[PDB]
Amino acid sequence: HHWGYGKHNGPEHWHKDFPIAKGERQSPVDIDTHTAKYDPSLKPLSVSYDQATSLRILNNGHAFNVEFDDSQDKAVLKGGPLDGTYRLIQFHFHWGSLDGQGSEHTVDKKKYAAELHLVHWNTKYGDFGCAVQQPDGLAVLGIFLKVGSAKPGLQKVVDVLDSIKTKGKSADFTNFDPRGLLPESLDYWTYPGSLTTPPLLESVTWIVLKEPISVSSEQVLKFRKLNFNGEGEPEELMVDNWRPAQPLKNRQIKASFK
Ligand SMILES: [Zn+2]
Repeated sequence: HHWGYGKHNGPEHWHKDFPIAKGERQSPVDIDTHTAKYDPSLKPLSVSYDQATSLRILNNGHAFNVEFDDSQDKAVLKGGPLDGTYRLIQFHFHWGSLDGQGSEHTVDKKKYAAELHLVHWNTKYGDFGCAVQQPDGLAVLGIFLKVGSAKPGLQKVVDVLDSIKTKGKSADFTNFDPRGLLPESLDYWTYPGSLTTPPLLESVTWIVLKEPISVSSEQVLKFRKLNFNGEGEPEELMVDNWRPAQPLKNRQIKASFK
């Protein structure tokens, strides 16, 4: 059928409808720190989220998305490996049924409890629809979550998740500040890759922050109460909505830091 994370429609099945799933530049990957060399040429990263305008939060049956008004150079990502300006369009997470798994990228094989993806598109292209088709069209900032102290910037999201329990539900979600989801360090790894959900388009410059953020067990448990299923259907808890590591193939992962 259509795609999900189950035994019958999960990542091992995706290539049938989306052959690029077996492509040369698929994400996520394992980051081997011994081989991901420091690159002194990487300009530093500019995460500029002060004018971010959140619009809504919605459960799309795979995760939940927080959508932003990307009509102006409000919330943008620049510098680092990027040429030009990338507008924030949406963020979502991937998480596990147990703390020991849930991230899409891994670092020396370590899996984090969850992974946040802030998705941006290259203003070279006019809108998200054109950008997503081009190898230089997207940049996704990925941030690892580990379980520890509460992330206070995540609480506004956690406290609305009751209202979007099931597939197709959404809610107005204004004045959310994504700066509240960043760690202290902007140190990062970068490589060229893909969307980690169908259609798996190889159009993403990946920027994956070294420093995880901490979130509390209560916060993660609230992610784990969401449903993959639509209302009235049998319960299928939305957990383990991660694709595993894909072959690195001919690519290099470069580190911004020594
Ligand atoms: Zn993602």
